[PDB]
Amino acid sequence: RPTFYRQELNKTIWEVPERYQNLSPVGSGSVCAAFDTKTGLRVAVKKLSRPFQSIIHAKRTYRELRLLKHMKHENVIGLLDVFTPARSLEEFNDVYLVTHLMGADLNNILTDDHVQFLIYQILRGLKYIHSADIIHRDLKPSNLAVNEDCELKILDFATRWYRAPEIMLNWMHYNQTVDIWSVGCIMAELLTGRTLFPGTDHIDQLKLILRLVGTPGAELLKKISSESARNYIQSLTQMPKMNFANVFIGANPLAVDLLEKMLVLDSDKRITAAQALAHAYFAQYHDPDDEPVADPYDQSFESRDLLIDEWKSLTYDEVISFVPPPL
Ligand SMILES: CC(=O)N1CCN(c2ccc(-c3nc(NCCc4ccccc4)c4ccc(N)cc4n3)cc2)CC1
Repeated sequence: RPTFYRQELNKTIWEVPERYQNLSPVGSGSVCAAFDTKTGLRVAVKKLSRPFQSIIHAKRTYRELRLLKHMKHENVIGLLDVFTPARSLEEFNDVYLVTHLMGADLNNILTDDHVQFLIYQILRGLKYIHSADIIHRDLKPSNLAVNEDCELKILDFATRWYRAPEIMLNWMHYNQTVDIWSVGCIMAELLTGRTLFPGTDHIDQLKLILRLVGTPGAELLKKISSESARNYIQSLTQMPKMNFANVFIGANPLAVDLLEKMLVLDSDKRITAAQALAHAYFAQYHDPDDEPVADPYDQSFESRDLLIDEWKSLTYDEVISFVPPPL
């Protein structure tokens, strides 16, 4: 067991191993930048807020730790460390997660060669995440961290602007390509400097999407199980799919083509992350021998209904069994 030291930061007491120095608040649970004396690198230390106050929080804490412990990929945030000051399960109340400090998010931060490299890395990270049967579900520029030489990592598994239309419309059985929709929205915004679909609410959001991609055809309508959803669709004035070359004028034609394959209303026909990596737009980065998949991820706990102290004990287990990665 390491030696801890305590301090007050903003309104919170932080108790962390002496390993971590120079704690400096970055955001509010709450995050501090720190200096990792073991590695010489800067890290982000997140202190979770009320991690076990309810069943829902307890399961969410467990879920976040399990996910972070699983991710081992250059384009996905991974867990450098996890610790608690508690010496036993009985006094276990606080959880700290340690990750690489990334420079800035993509919302803060383009040339076509920069868009190529950034979207390539997102898709590389998504191929990995999707191969574990994990769906990010909330991809957006603020969930994409980039450092100064344009290396990107996905973290944190308006919001609505990047959300797949089948999620807006409340479909229960959506697939992993909801994330590809988000990548398409992000890529469009990097190419044009403008939010693709800046809807004011959920109905406006769908109206903006349908203006670009067109109203569903009969091929899509015959797969829609909801009578109300089918009628809503067939009630709107049919819009033709717009020609993407017209909308994204002057963009690299290969980028227009990939956007056409990502921003498809029918998610059965939307391109996958693995397929997108092989698209000609990424010709100078694509390496099928260096786009790895993930180990299988046991998601069975999602279907379980447990007590607060049970989720809490399972989380404690995962803290104790954590093995730091090689330096
Ligand atoms: C609880 C409740 O009120 N519900 C009403 C809506 N509802 C619903 C909504 C969408 C779909 C749905 N959508 C797709 N895509 C959304 C299409 C779309 C079209 C216009 C505007 C927004 C989304 C699909 C795509 C492929 C596929 N194989 C099946 C698809 N299936 C299914 C059920 C069921 C739940």
